[PDB]
Amino acid sequence: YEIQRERIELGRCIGEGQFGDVHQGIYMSPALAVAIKTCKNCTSDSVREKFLQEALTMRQFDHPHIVKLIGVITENPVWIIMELCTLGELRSFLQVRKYSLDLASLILYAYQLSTALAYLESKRFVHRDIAARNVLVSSNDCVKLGDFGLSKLPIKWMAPESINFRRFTSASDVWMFGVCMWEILMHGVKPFQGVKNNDVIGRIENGERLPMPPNCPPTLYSLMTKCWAYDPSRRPRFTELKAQLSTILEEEKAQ
Ligand SMILES: CN1c2ccc(NCc3ccc(C(C)(C)C)cc3)cc2-c2c(cnn2C)S1(=O)=O
Repeated sequence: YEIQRERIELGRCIGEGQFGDVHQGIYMSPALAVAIKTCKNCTSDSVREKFLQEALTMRQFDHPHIVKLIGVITENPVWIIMELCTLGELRSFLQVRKYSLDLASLILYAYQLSTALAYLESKRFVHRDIAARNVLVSSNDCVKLGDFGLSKLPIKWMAPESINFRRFTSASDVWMFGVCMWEILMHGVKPFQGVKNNDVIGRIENGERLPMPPNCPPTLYSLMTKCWAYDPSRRPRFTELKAQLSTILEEEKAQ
Protein backbone atom coordinates (compact mmCIF):
# COMPACT_ATOMS: atom_id res chain seq x y z
CA TYR A 1 0.00 0.00 0.00
CA GLU A 2 2.60 2.41 -1.30
CA ILE A 3 1.22 5.95 -1.59
CA GLN A 4 2.47 8.50 -4.14
CA ARG A 5 4.02 11.36 -2.24
CA GLU A 6 2.30 14.11 -4.22
CA ARG A 7 -1.00 12.80 -2.82
CA ILE A 8 0.17 13.83 0.67
CA GLU A 9 0.35 17.39 1.88
CA LEU A 10 2.50 17.38 5.02
CA GLY A 11 1.13 19.70 7.71
CA ARG A 12 2.19 20.70 11.20
CA CYS A 13 3.92 18.52 13.82
CA ILE A 14 1.19 17.12 16.16
CA GLY A 15 3.14 14.57 18.27
CA GLU A 16 5.85 11.92 18.33
CA GLY A 17 6.48 8.17 18.07
CA GLN A 18 9.51 6.01 18.80
CA PHE A 19 11.20 6.97 15.52
CA GLY A 20 10.37 10.68 15.09
CA ASP A 21 7.73 13.36 14.73
CA VAL A 22 4.11 12.72 13.86
CA HIS A 23 2.50 15.32 11.58
CA GLN A 24 -0.97 16.19 10.53
CA GLY A 25 -1.50 16.14 6.79
CA ILE A 26 -3.95 15.76 3.97
CA TYR A 27 -4.30 12.76 1.69
CA MET A 28 -5.94 13.22 -1.72
CA SER A 29 -7.28 9.98 -3.25
CA PRO A 30 -10.49 13.60 -1.55
CA ALA A 31 -9.30 15.84 1.31
CA LEU A 32 -8.77 13.07 3.95
CA ALA A 33 -7.12 14.42 7.09
CA VAL A 34 -4.44 11.89 8.15
CA ALA A 35 -1.51 11.53 10.53
CA ILE A 36 1.93 10.86 9.18
CA LYS A 37 4.72 9.18 11.09
CA THR A 38 8.18 10.31 10.06
CA CYS A 39 11.50 8.72 10.86
CA LYS A 40 14.58 10.68 11.97
CA ASN A 41 17.15 8.03 10.99
CA CYS A 42 15.47 6.02 8.17
CA THR A 43 18.44 6.69 5.86
CA SER A 44 19.81 3.64 7.77
CA ASP A 45 18.10 0.44 6.58
CA SER A 46 18.43 -1.13 10.06
CA VAL A 47 16.25 1.72 11.39
CA ARG A 48 14.07 1.68 8.27
CA GLU A 49 13.39 -2.05 8.66
CA LYS A 50 12.26 -1.58 12.30
CA PHE A 51 10.25 1.62 11.55
CA LEU A 52 8.19 -0.12 8.88
CA GLN A 53 7.85 -3.55 10.44
CA GLU A 54 4.50 -3.24 12.24
CA ALA A 55 3.02 -1.12 9.46
CA LEU A 56 3.54 -4.20 7.30
CA THR A 57 2.47 -6.70 9.98
CA MET A 58 -0.66 -4.70 10.83
CA ARG A 59 -1.52 -3.63 7.26
CA GLN A 60 -4.73 -5.71 7.00
CA PHE A 61 -5.92 -4.91 10.55
CA ASP A 62 -9.28 -3.23 10.66
CA HIS A 63 -10.86 -2.54 14.01
CA PRO A 64 -12.94 0.48 15.06
CA HIS A 65 -10.79 0.97 18.17
CA ILE A 66 -7.37 0.61 16.61
CA VAL A 67 -5.74 3.40 14.57
CA LYS A 68 -5.97 2.29 10.93
CA LEU A 69 -2.90 2.21 8.70
CA ILE A 70 -3.59 3.81 5.32
CA GLY A 71 -0.28 3.39 3.53
CA VAL A 72 3.48 3.77 3.44
CA ILE A 73 6.04 5.72 1.47
CA THR A 74 9.26 3.65 1.43
CA GLU A 75 11.51 6.15 -0.45
CA ASN A 76 13.32 8.71 1.73
CA PRO A 77 11.85 10.46 3.63
CA VAL A 78 10.08 7.29 4.69
CA TRP A 79 6.55 7.92 5.97
CA ILE A 80 3.71 5.91 7.46
CA ILE A 81 0.21 7.25 6.72
CA MET A 82 -2.53 6.56 9.16
CA GLU A 83 -5.87 7.78 10.31
CA LEU A 84 -5.98 11.03 12.27
CA CYS A 85 -7.44 11.03 15.78
CA THR A 86 -8.53 14.66 15.75
CA LEU A 87 -9.18 14.91 19.52
CA GLY A 88 -5.64 13.95 20.60
CA GLU A 89 -4.39 11.68 23.44
CA LEU A 90 -6.94 10.16 25.80
CA ARG A 91 -4.98 11.21 28.94
CA SER A 92 -5.20 14.94 28.20
CA PHE A 93 -8.75 14.57 26.81
CA LEU A 94 -9.84 13.15 30.19
CA GLN A 95 -7.97 15.85 32.11
CA VAL A 96 -9.51 18.78 30.21
CA ARG A 97 -12.93 17.10 30.44
CA LYS A 98 -12.64 16.04 34.11
CA TYR A 99 -15.98 17.61 35.11
CA SER A 100 -17.73 17.20 31.73
CA LEU A 101 -17.45 13.47 30.83
CA ASP A 102 -20.07 11.17 32.33
CA LEU A 103 -19.01 7.97 34.04
CA ALA A 104 -20.83 6.07 31.23
CA SER A 105 -18.34 7.59 28.73
CA LEU A 106 -15.36 6.47 30.86
CA ILE A 107 -16.70 2.94 30.98
CA LEU A 108 -17.42 3.02 27.23
CA TYR A 109 -13.80 3.80 26.54
CA ALA A 110 -12.64 0.86 28.66
CA TYR A 111 -15.04 -1.38 26.89
CA GLN A 112 -13.96 -0.18 23.45
CA LEU A 113 -10.31 -0.76 24.28
CA SER A 114 -11.04 -4.30 25.57
CA THR A 115 -12.61 -5.10 22.17
CA ALA A 116 -9.49 -3.88 20.41
CA LEU A 117 -7.19 -5.89 22.69
CA ALA A 118 -9.27 -9.07 22.16
CA TYR A 119 -9.05 -8.53 18.40
CA LEU A 120 -5.27 -8.12 18.44
CA GLU A 121 -4.96 -11.30 20.49
CA SER A 122 -7.18 -12.99 17.91
CA LYS A 123 -4.65 -11.99 15.21
CA ARG A 124 -1.86 -13.39 17.43
CA PHE A 125 -0.33 -9.93 17.46
CA VAL A 126 2.23 -9.41 20.21
CA HIS A 127 3.08 -5.77 20.84
CA ARG A 128 6.59 -5.64 22.17
CA ASP A 129 7.36 -1.90 22.40
CA ILE A 130 5.33 -1.44 25.57
CA ALA A 131 6.73 2.06 26.29
CA ALA A 132 5.07 3.27 23.03
CA ARG A 133 1.54 2.15 24.00
CA ASN A 134 -1.01 4.94 23.90
CA VAL A 135 -4.70 5.63 23.45
CA LEU A 136 -5.99 8.30 21.11
CA VAL A 137 -9.40 9.96 20.76
CA SER A 138 -11.05 9.99 17.34
CA SER A 139 -14.42 11.30 18.63
CA ASN A 140 -16.35 11.92 21.88
CA ASP A 141 -17.58 8.31 21.71
CA CYS A 142 -14.55 6.60 20.16
CA VAL A 143 -11.03 5.87 21.39
CA LYS A 144 -8.34 3.95 19.54
CA LEU A 145 -5.15 2.04 20.33
CA GLY A 146 -1.98 3.65 18.98
CA ASP A 147 1.79 3.60 19.46
CA PHE A 148 2.52 7.32 19.26
CA GLY A 149 1.71 10.47 21.16
CA LEU A 150 -0.30 13.55 20.24
CA SER A 151 0.44 17.03 21.74
CA LYS A 152 12.34 3.77 29.18
CA LEU A 153 10.18 0.87 30.43
CA PRO A 154 6.80 1.77 31.90
CA ILE A 155 7.52 0.04 35.26
CA LYS A 156 4.45 1.57 37.00
CA TRP A 157 2.18 -0.08 34.39
CA MET A 158 3.95 -3.47 34.16
CA ALA A 159 3.04 -6.92 35.57
CA PRO A 160 5.26 -8.31 38.37
CA GLU A 161 6.58 -11.03 36.08
CA SER A 162 7.56 -8.40 33.50
CA ILE A 163 9.42 -6.26 36.08
CA ASN A 164 11.08 -9.26 37.77
CA PHE A 165 11.83 -11.57 34.88
CA ARG A 166 10.96 -9.73 31.66
CA ARG A 167 8.21 -12.36 31.05
CA PHE A 168 5.64 -10.87 28.60
CA THR A 169 2.43 -12.70 27.75
CA SER A 170 -1.21 -11.85 27.14
CA ALA A 171 -1.56 -12.05 30.92
CA SER A 172 0.96 -9.35 31.38
CA ASP A 173 -1.05 -7.26 28.83
CA VAL A 174 -4.13 -7.86 30.98
CA TRP A 175 -2.31 -6.43 34.06
CA MET A 176 -1.39 -3.35 32.06
CA PHE A 177 -4.92 -2.94 30.78
CA GLY A 178 -6.17 -3.03 34.39
CA VAL A 179 -3.88 -0.10 35.01
CA CYS A 180 -5.19 1.67 31.84
CA MET A 181 -8.76 1.22 33.18
CA TRP A 182 -7.74 2.74 36.51
CA GLU A 183 -6.17 5.73 34.72
CA ILE A 184 -9.36 6.28 32.70
CA LEU A 185 -11.51 6.15 35.84
CA MET A 186 -9.05 8.60 37.47
CA HIS A 187 -9.51 11.13 34.59
CA GLY A 188 -5.97 10.54 33.31
CA VAL A 189 -3.96 10.49 36.56
CA LYS A 190 -0.85 8.26 36.18
CA PRO A 191 -0.32 5.29 38.50
CA PHE A 192 2.10 5.54 41.43
CA GLN A 193 2.60 9.27 41.08
CA GLY A 194 5.74 10.45 42.89
CA VAL A 195 6.85 6.85 43.60
CA LYS A 196 10.33 5.69 42.43
CA ASN A 197 10.09 2.94 39.76
CA ASN A 198 12.35 0.87 42.04
CA ASP A 199 9.76 0.83 44.83
CA VAL A 200 6.82 -0.30 42.73
CA ILE A 201 7.58 -4.02 42.81
CA GLY A 202 7.97 -3.83 46.61
CA ARG A 203 4.44 -2.42 46.99
CA ILE A 204 2.90 -4.99 44.69
CA GLU A 205 4.72 -7.80 46.53
CA ASN A 206 3.32 -6.38 49.81
CA GLY A 207 -0.21 -6.88 48.39
CA GLU A 208 -0.75 -3.17 47.71
CA ARG A 209 -2.73 -2.03 44.70
CA LEU A 210 -3.93 1.18 43.15
CA PRO A 211 -6.98 2.34 45.14
CA MET A 212 -10.61 2.47 44.03
CA PRO A 213 -11.06 5.66 41.98
CA PRO A 214 -13.62 8.18 43.25
CA ASN A 215 -17.03 7.42 41.72
CA CYS A 216 -15.79 4.14 40.17
CA PRO A 217 -18.45 1.43 40.42
CA PRO A 218 -17.24 -1.27 42.87
CA THR A 219 -17.96 -3.94 40.17
CA LEU A 220 -15.49 -2.21 37.84
CA TYR A 221 -12.88 -1.81 40.57
CA SER A 222 -13.34 -5.52 41.31
CA LEU A 223 -12.54 -6.26 37.64
CA MET A 224 -9.38 -4.07 37.84
CA THR A 225 -8.24 -6.00 40.93
CA LYS A 226 -8.66 -9.29 39.07
CA CYS A 227 -6.36 -7.92 36.31
CA TRP A 228 -3.83 -7.36 39.10
CA ALA A 229 -3.70 -10.95 40.33
CA TYR A 230 -0.04 -11.61 41.21
CA ASP A 231 -0.31 -15.05 39.59
CA PRO A 232 -0.75 -14.34 35.86
CA SER A 233 -2.84 -17.56 35.52
CA ARG A 234 -5.53 -16.06 37.78
CA ARG A 235 -6.04 -12.95 35.63
CA PRO A 236 -9.10 -12.71 33.36
CA ARG A 237 -8.71 -13.11 29.59
CA PHE A 238 -9.54 -10.21 27.24
CA THR A 239 -12.69 -12.09 26.15
CA GLU A 240 -13.97 -12.10 29.76
CA LEU A 241 -12.98 -8.45 30.25
CA LYS A 242 -15.02 -7.45 27.19
CA ALA A 243 -18.10 -9.41 28.37
CA GLN A 244 -17.86 -8.00 31.91
CA LEU A 245 -17.28 -4.42 30.73
CA SER A 246 -20.37 -4.58 28.53
CA THR A 247 -22.45 -5.58 31.59
CA ILE A 248 -20.92 -2.81 33.67
CA LEU A 249 -21.58 -0.14 30.98
CA GLU A 250 -25.22 -1.07 30.69
CA GLU A 251 -25.62 -0.88 34.47
CA GLU A 252 -24.15 2.64 34.63
CA LYS A 253 -26.31 3.88 31.74
CA ALA A 254 -29.32 2.61 33.76
CA GLN A 255 -28.54 4.86 36.79
C1 LIG B 1 -4.49 0.26 26.27
N1 LIG B 1 -3.24 -0.45 26.08
C2 LIG B 1 -2.57 -0.43 24.83
C3 LIG B 1 -2.56 0.79 24.12
C4 LIG B 1 -1.96 0.83 22.84
C5 LIG B 1 -1.38 -0.33 22.29
N2 LIG B 1 -0.74 -0.26 21.03
C6 LIG B 1 -0.67 -1.39 20.06
C7 LIG B 1 -0.59 -0.73 18.68
C8 LIG B 1 0.61 -0.68 17.99
C9 LIG B 1 0.64 -0.06 16.72
C10 LIG B 1 -0.51 0.54 16.20
C11 LIG B 1 -0.49 1.25 14.85
C12 LIG B 1 -1.50 0.61 13.88
C13 LIG B 1 -0.85 2.74 15.04
C14 LIG B 1 0.89 1.19 14.19
C15 LIG B 1 -1.71 0.47 16.91
C16 LIG B 1 -1.75 -0.14 18.15
C17 LIG B 1 -1.38 -1.52 23.01
C18 LIG B 1 -2.00 -1.60 24.27
C19 LIG B 1 -2.03 -2.87 25.04
C20 LIG B 1 -2.32 -2.89 26.40
C21 LIG B 1 -2.31 -4.20 26.86
N3 LIG B 1 -2.06 -4.98 25.84
N4 LIG B 1 -1.88 -4.19 24.70
C22 LIG B 1 -1.58 -4.76 23.39
S1 LIG B 1 -2.61 -1.41 27.26
O1 LIG B 1 -1.33 -0.84 27.58
O2 LIG B 1 -3.56 -1.55 28.31
